[PDB]
Amino acid sequence: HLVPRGSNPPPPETSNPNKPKRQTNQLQYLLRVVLKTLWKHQFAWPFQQPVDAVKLNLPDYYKIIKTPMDMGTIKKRLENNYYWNAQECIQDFNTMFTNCYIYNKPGDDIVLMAEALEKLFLQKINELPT
Ligand SMILES: CCN1C(=O)c2cccc3c(S(=O)(=O)NC4CCCCCC4)ccc1c23
Repeated sequence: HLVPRGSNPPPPETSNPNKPKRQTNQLQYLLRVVLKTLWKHQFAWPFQQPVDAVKLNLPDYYKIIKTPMDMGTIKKRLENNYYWNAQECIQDFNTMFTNCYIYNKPGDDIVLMAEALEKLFLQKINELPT
C-alpha cells in the first residue's frame, strides 16, 4: 500500500486460568441482564467486536487507543469469570466508551451512539443487587 492502512492487535485476553471461580450475584446480573440489554440496543453493533482498523479504514486507531475494549470481550470475560467484582466489569465498559470519545470527534455519529449506550449502561448499573 502507498497509504497507511493500519494493523490489528490480538484481541484482549478473556480468561484467567490462575484465578479461582468466584461467582457473585452482581456479576451474574451483569451478564444475564445488563450486558444482554446493552447488546440488543439499536446502537450496540459497532461496539460488539474489536475494531478492525484496516477494514474500518481507521489506520491510526491502535496508535491512539492503547487499551482496546468491546462488548464481545466483556461478554467473554463475564462468561469465563475473569472479573473479581462488578467494578472491574464496569471499568471495562468505561474503557470501551471512553476509547470511542478519545478516538473520534465529539460531534461524530459514532460518539452519539456511544453516549446513548453509556447512558443506558449507567441506568442499568443502578439495578445491581446487594
Ligand atoms: C466503536 C468502534 N468504532 C469507532 O470508534 C468508529 C469510528 C468510525 C466508524 C466506525 C464504525 S463504521 O461501521 O465504520 N461506521 C458506523 C459509524 C456510526 C454511524 C452509523 C453506522 C456506521 C464501526 C465501529 C467504530 C467506528
